Amino acid sequence: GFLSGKRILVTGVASKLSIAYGIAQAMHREGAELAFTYQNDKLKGRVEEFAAQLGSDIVLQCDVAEDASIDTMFAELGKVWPKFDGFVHSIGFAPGDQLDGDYVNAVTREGFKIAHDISSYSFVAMAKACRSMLNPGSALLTLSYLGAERAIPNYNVMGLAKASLEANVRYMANAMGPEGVRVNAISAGPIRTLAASGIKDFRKMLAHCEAVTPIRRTVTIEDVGNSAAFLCSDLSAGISGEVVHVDGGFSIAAMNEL
Amino acid sequence: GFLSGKRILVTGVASKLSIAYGIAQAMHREGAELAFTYQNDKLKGRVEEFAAQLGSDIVLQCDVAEDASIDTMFAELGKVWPKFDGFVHSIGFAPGDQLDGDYVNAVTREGFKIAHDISSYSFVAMAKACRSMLNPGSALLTLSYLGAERAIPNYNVMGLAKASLEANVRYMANAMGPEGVRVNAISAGPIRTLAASGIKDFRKMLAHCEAVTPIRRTVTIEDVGNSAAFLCSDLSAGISGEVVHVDGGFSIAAMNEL
Amino acid sequence: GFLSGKRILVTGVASKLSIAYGIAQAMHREGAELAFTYQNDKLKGRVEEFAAQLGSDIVLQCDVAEDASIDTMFAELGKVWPKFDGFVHSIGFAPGDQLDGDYVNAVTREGFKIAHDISSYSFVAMAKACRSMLNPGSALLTLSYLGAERAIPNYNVMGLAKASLEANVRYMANAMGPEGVRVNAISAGPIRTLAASGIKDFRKMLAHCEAVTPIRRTVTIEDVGNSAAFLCSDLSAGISGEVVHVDGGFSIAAMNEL
Amino acid sequence: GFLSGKRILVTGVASKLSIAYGIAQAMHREGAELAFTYQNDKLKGRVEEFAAQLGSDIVLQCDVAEDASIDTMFAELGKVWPKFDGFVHSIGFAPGDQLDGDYVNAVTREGFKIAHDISSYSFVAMAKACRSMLNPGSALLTLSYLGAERAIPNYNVMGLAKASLEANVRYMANAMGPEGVRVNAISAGPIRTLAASGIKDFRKMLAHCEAVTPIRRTVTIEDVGNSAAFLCSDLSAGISGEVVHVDGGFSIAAMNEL
Ligand SMILES: NC(=O)c1ccc[n+]([C@@H]2O[C@H](COP(=O)([O-])OP(=O)(O)OC[C@H]3O[C@@H](n4cnc5c(N)ncnc54)[C@H](O)[C@@H]3O)[C@@H](O)[C@H]2O)c1
Ligand SMILES: NC(=O)c1ccc[n+]([C@@H]2O[C@H](COP(=O)([O-])OP(=O)(O)OC[C@H]3O[C@@H](n4cnc5c(N)ncnc54)[C@H](O)[C@@H]3O)[C@@H](O)[C@H]2O)c1
Ligand SMILES: NC(=O)c1ccc[n+]([C@@H]2O[C@H](COP(=O)([O-])OP(=O)(O)OC[C@H]3O[C@@H](n4cnc5c(N)ncnc54)[C@H](O)[C@@H]3O)[C@@H](O)[C@H]2O)c1
Ligand SMILES: NC(=O)c1ccc[n+]([C@@H]2O[C@H](COP(=O)([O-])OP(=O)(O)OC[C@H]3O[C@@H](n4cnc5c(N)ncnc54)[C@H](O)[C@@H]3O)[C@@H](O)[C@H]2O)c1
Ligand SMILES: Oc1cc(Cl)ccc1Oc1ccc(Cl)cc1Cl
Ligand SMILES: Oc1cc(Cl)ccc1Oc1ccc(Cl)cc1Cl
Ligand SMILES: Oc1cc(Cl)ccc1Oc1ccc(Cl)cc1Cl
Ligand SMILES: Oc1cc(Cl)ccc1Oc1ccc(Cl)cc1Cl
Ligand SMILES: OC[C@H]1O[C@@H](O)[C@H](O)[C@@H](O)[C@@H]1O
Ligand SMILES: OC[C@H]1O[C@@H](O)[C@H](O)[C@@H](O)[C@@H]1O
Ligand SMILES: OC[C@H]1O[C@H](O)[C@@H](O)[C@@H](O)[C@@H]1O
Ligand SMILES: OC[C@H]1O[C@H](O)[C@@H](O)[C@@H](O)[C@@H]1O
Repeated sequence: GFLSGKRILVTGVASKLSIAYGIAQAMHREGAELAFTYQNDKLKGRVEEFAAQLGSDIVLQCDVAEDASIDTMFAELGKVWPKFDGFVHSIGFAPGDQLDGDYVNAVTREGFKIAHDISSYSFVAMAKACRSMLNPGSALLTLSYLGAERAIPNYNVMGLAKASLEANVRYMANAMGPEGVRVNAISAGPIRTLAASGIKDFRKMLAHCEAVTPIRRTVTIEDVGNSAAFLCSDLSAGISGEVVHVDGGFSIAAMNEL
Repeated sequence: GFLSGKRILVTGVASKLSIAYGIAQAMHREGAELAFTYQNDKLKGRVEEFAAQLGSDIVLQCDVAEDASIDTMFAELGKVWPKFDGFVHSIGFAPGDQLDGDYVNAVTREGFKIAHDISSYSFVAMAKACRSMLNPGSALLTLSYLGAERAIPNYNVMGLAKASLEANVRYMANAMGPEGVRVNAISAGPIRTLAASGIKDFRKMLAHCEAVTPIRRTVTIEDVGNSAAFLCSDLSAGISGEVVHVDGGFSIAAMNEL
Repeated sequence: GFLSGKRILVTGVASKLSIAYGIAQAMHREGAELAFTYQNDKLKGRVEEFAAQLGSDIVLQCDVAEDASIDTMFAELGKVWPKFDGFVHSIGFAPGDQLDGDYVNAVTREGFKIAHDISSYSFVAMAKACRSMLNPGSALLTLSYLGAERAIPNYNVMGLAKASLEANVRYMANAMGPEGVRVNAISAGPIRTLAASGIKDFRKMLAHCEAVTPIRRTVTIEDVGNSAAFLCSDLSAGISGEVVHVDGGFSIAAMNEL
Repeated sequence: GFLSGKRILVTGVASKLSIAYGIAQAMHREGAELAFTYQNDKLKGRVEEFAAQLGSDIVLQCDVAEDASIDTMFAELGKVWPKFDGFVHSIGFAPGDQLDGDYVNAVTREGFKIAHDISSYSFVAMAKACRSMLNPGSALLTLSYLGAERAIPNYNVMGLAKASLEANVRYMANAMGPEGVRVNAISAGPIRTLAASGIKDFRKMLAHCEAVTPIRRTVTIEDVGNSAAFLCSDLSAGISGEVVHVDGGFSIAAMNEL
């Protein structure tokens, strides 16, 4: 496959519906060697089993709210992969009260702080902690959404955190390019995942998107996985600092409705 | 003038070089009644005297890091202006260590937190506190920079913070529009101010911009003031959620240096 | 008013609903001296009567499909205005067969040629013909639509031509800036005009926009007129090469229909 | 390879430096069956040789200035490929006088007409003539440049033609999606080709981009070829109507090395 010879670290696998699970299956199909992280001890056994099905035994705990957890994880990874070729950042969060109802009434100083810290700062916190372990030709990838570029009802402060994340992709690509590292994002269309159930009226989003999207269907974790595999491979060597829309054309149309 | 009958609150005046100083003078010239805030006691003297030159005696303390400070300021303002027509948010900050050299090496979890809290959350924190005091026809305005959109050397985490602020403008305009309030920003070109001196090699950015901007000069606080007066008047009733470039055309050209 | 001392030429007045009529009214209210053009003799009478109400007796025929007609019109304008301060370009056309049904089936080579010649090339053709009659501080303005940025049903080849016009605004601002000229556009929301009746199902666009636009109403020729007067005045001296959205925020939101 | 089982038509091979040459070599490596077009009889011999080296003997004349030439080509293709899976459009032209010096002085009505007809209309002319020959899952691709988005010295009216082409990509994707066809573009960074050598001072554009691009090199036809192969394969099933930047990050940075 087109990822033979690469070693990639994958975050955010919580279940078989996760975008990260889809990305991991596609990368394994194309020949990558993989390593996995897990947020807390309730996820340990599920992730160890997923990793074994994909030929890996490298499974390490990591909570991105804590600098010490990130550092400890990369020091343990270093025992088996002293050098490696990049990582997939598939992590997002905001307190549940932030994501329902009018935006100005729901947002709070603490909710804004947590959303930006876990969904945007954590991407660069990981790069800082593994910078000297990355080979030339490495690639980093994160996942964003259209709520960074447009106001969407109920998405609320997560749209501000994703806008900071997309800027993070550009500043990171500009800083690390000279040493041979690329950094990009995929802006995915709506997909039913565990976290998806926390967005007020996510079921109407899905139905609507299917009706007015140019390809006339919502995208899958297999479509997102194949694009993620391409963006972390040497086939995408000419692409850096980019946000790639993997939403079936939804954002480039208007008023398809009638 | 075109602001006759309007009452507008202006934050951020720190010297006569300040962008907020040029916005206040243009708003006074067009007939508005004004009110001013000051960050701390070191700036109190100067702001009281500037307010007086523009015929105002409403000058109140406000540090937007604190929810209590914002609430107290608006309760005092409510004694003389029970209802009013909007405000100008001209406030930004990040720790000095964040703005020099490689972005991945300089950024820290706490530097990111402060930059986003003061430069982006504070705009929506003021709106929450005064929402029921705004008349039909009101307008809110904030100030952004091209670093939100492109990676610029040394601007570093302030670029991410400005990206979060421009998304804030979109989400606020969508939430407040139905009750009759508009929300926009000006993306200003580089101007020599007190805060500008904190950006490593600011003087070089300024020199480069003068030579390649289409109008062949950098913009002034008078240019920004006149556009701010327009965006807070009824003349701009058809504009909301927009980021307007007031940089002489710098962002729309490439390779004029050749 | 803020246009006192300026001489501006206005094209495109067809009737009292025209966007150009709202622009002329707003500039007359702000003190400008005006001059007008008319496409054919069937409009001659009306335009002479519209000009007379606004204090003008400068009414000249001009068909922008022909280089000779533009040159003759500016040579006649030169007898009373050898020097002037800019013009408003409010002209668009595509053959009727282009604007109904599937885009790929409807577009033709000649259909495409005419739409781009009249809606985009004519703006720069008028600039070439009066470049040495413009005073320092002059401003040019044109009108665009969201169809340049997004695929909209039935707008079809006009969307490609507006995309070409918006690039034209950037290339003209970059070339003419150094001698003292600014060039910009307004991207207006849908408004009921004579030309508007040529778009298949225009009445549905109108009602849809009214319900999901942040300000909850469609924009008027007075809203567009006031923004146009600002953009051709010295108040907007810091703005060039820009496309300003005057659509009540419609373009920055998504999925507002609940 | 990932294009096994697909049949793709390739336009635009002029020499071994051509972007379409790199695209052909990469699609052949990934298992596609190919067919080629040549503009006129001065190119026939060399394109026949290049095709033979990639195992193809399907080589047909096509000048996209003429509807009859495009129709005859698709009728001849139909004798060996009744159905096929998409095409690559790598074609552009404007008269040489258009690309030298100040844009407003150089552009003419005829120059503008030819630029838009050959660089933008031709993409949709080809789609109209082969629409009933495309299998479900087909993909169409064109090549654009940052001149569409920003004003660049000397590129002049080509920048307006590329803005029209990018809008053409959106309108094509929206019309053809429901029947199973995707349409995208690659916005490539500068590459030394025969056509590139017609732009005044191309040597300087190339050197400047090399120094300030985040990856600190200019892109190759192999980089572009690999991204083109992915975009015409089922690996990119979730992407349509998109303009993918393959310029090493050049467009997302500003003021590097200053
Ligand atoms: N599902 C969609 O429609 C969609 C669309 C666009 C983007 N996204 C984004 O894609 C990413 C993946 O989300 P998903 O939809 O796969 O949901 P998911 O619930 O399957 O995955 C979210 C993951 O975030 C991880 N996470 C949260 N906080 C963490 C912390 N402090 N430390 C370490 N890990 C933490 C969780 O463990 C979980 O595995 C997110 O960034 C999300 O915003 C989702
Ligand atoms: N100067 C430029 O070139 C430029 C260009 C684009 C945008 N901007 C932006 O314009 C705005 C104004 O900056 P300026 O250039 O006029 O500089 P300035 O130093 O004159 O003003 C900065 C203002 O921020 C205020 N401030 C900081 N922290 C605060 C806090 N916790 N509470 C209350 N007030 C606080 C200071 O008191 C000061 O009045 C900022 O948002 C800045 O990012 C400046
Ligand atoms: N009405 C809308 O919703 C809307 C929204 C956005 C942009 N626009 C644009 O605004 C401009 C003004 O249109 P309007 O809506 O006021 O319509 P209108 O029908 O009132 O005006 C169109 C004008 O085009 C002029 N025109 C056409 N061909 C010409 C030629 N060859 N030479 C000289 N003049 C010619 C006509 O004479 C007429 O005055 C157009 O560019 C249109 O695309 C309209
Ligand atoms: N080289 C670059 O830096 C660059 C960067 C971005 C985009 N592009 C674009 O890539 C495409 C390919 O150009 P290239 O750089 O590989 O140059 P090239 O000179 O190798 O190829 C140009 C091709 O255009 C074809 N062509 C011109 N007029 C035609 C007509 N009437 N009918 C049929 N074919 C015609 C020629 O035959 C030639 O094969 C163009 O669309 C160009 O604008 C090139
Ligand atoms: O970003 C998302 C976008 C969509 Cl459409 C659906 C789910 C998303 O992902 C999240 C949303 C909210 C929270 Cl609390 C956590 C995550 Cl991971
Ligand atoms: O955003 C700015 C952009 C420019 Cl070009 C110049 C000054 C700016 O303003 C700031 C920059 C840094 C800090 Cl710490 C605080 C502020 Cl107010
Ligand atoms: O561009 C427009 C956009 C809208 Cl929403 C409504 C009217 C428009 O203006 C035109 C539309 C079609 C033709 Cl043939 C001529 C013109 Cl002036
Ligand atoms: O579009 C291009 C962009 C670049 Cl940077 C280099 C080459 C390009 O290709 C062309 C340039 C001018 C003309 Cl007349 C025709 C073509 Cl094909
Ligand atoms: O500990 C409670 C919460 O804190 C956050 O830092 C984690 O990102 C989140 O996933 C968890 O629900
Ligand atoms: O003369 C017929 C047509 O020609 C076009 O050039 C004009 O723009 C249009 O208004 C008229 O209908
Ligand atoms: O104490 C340091 C700082 O904290 C504040 O929140 C900032 O806005 C800055 O102006 C102040 O100096
Ligand atoms: O013959 C002059 C020109 O006409 C064509 O339409 C072009 O595309 C170009 O390559 C040819 O040189």
